[PDB]
Amino acid sequence: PNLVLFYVKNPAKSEEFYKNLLDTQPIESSPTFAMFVMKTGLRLGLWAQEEIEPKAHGMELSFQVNSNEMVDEIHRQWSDKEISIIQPPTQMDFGYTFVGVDPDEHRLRIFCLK
Repeated sequence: PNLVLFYVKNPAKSEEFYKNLLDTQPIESSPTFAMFVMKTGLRLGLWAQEEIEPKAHGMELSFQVNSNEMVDEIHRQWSDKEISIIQPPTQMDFGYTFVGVDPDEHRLRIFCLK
């Protein structure tokens, strides 16, 4: 479920960098997003900076969950825990999502894919 998200200026060029670095093909690529999955299991996404909401000022630690209801449930838990939230549950083009931040402004995203 875990996914490291890097904001990138150009997903096409970033994807080539990582394909070369990792000597691995991305499992998915597009003009706006590419995803690499490590044999070890770590998942790395490269996401066009211009596509990010909330607007990007350079990465996120993200958690993929099973349904929109699970997204809402975690949102409730995080509110109860007093975790700063910078984007409430929202229908984006790729699915349903919200984002919090830690005490050092690292973004933490929960999402369920369409």
